[PDB]
Amino acid sequence: SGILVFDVNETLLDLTSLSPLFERVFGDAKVLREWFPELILYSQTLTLTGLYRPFGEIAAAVFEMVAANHQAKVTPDDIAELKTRLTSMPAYPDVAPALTRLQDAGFRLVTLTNSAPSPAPSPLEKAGIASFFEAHLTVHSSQRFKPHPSVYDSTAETLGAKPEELCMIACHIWDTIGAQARGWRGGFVARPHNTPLTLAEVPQPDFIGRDMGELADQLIASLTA
Amino acid sequence: SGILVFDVNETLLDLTSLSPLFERVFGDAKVLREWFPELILYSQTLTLTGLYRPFGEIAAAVFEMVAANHQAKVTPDDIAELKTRLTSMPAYPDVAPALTRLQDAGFRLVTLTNSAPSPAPSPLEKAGIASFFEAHLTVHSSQRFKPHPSVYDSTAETLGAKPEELCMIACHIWDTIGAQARGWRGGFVARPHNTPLTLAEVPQPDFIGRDMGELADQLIASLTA
Repeated sequence: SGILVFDVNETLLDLTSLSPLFERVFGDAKVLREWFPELILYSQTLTLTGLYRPFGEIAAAVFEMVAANHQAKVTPDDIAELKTRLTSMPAYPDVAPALTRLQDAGFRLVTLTNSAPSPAPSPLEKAGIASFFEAHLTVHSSQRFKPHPSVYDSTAETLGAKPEELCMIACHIWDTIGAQARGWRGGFVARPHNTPLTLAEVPQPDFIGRDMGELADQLIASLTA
Repeated sequence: SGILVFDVNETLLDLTSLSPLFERVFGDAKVLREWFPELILYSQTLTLTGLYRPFGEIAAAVFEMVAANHQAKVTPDDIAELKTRLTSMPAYPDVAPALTRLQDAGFRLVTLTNSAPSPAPSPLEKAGIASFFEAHLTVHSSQRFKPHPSVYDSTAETLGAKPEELCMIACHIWDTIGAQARGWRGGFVARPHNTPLTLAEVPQPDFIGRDMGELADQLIASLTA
């Protein structure tokens, strides 16, 4: 039926689980929505400039920076808590039912994440959904972050798959744009506070769902339309 | 003395001048600090993926996306207002005096911006500081955004300058990283809500100042050291 390659953070696992840490350190949980794009921005800046550090290290550095920008104190305990929380986000309730449907419809399922590999158990193992997936890939061997073409190309290579056989699924349009630029299909799943960017001359996702159930409806529909 | 290449948006011209638009549309001026890194993020994503649209088009698209993410109503008049404010940010009052002293000290002054070439009057002309600079350069000729190496290399080639003759000045460490990766020097100017990122093997700025006056002093003093 094709191979569905899922983004992990925010797409499958719930980033708002970090909210309490932002509430405590900044007095405002909404600082999550400043820190996260800053983290992605710097991941892309390192990639454009030929530099690489593991995603969690960038996450901690950007947390310190945003703290400094707010004049908020950060302790080693805070940084350790950021690491623990970022590697233990729970799956959204809609994920396991959608993956069950997609597997039963014949799709092969893979993950692809900016996060560096961890010892077992991985965040997806902890969250109880790792067993849906036949492969768990990361940007770490590429030493480049999404949406660099190397990330998607090395993924297709590892899977022995052609771009026509692949669909990138994410709640970040920058990740779907990344994969579609390499000839893959793209599927966008809305998560709270994640809606698609629309811009002229930038390809739209092939599939768009307001949640994972709705995205799976569209994917399954496309098998026989 | 060397050639000082200035970032325009936020570095020379005051981004907080947009806060009232964010206050009105979102009920919270702090959404500026969500929207701005998302704008930079997406500029880098288009660059990584081989796509180019003018920076202002991305600004409007990201504004509409952030609005959708907050479930906030946005009208064509709001988008018009964004254009008005973004293209007319006033110069910080420390700017003209600092540029004056750098000129006195024999530095050549240039601007380099992600913003597309503007019809007259430009943001710098409106702000009354355009005439300090011998050249006003943009990412147009590179069709790629900062910190892509082509932007700096095309700028050096345009100026007939060697990397060792150039210093990129910005309040965004992503811009100084970009330039230093191409062998330029970097000078960081603190602006409210901007502090350097400290990350292993990421180059730190050669010069730092808490405002443009103090940075100018550092640059000027380095000629006698």
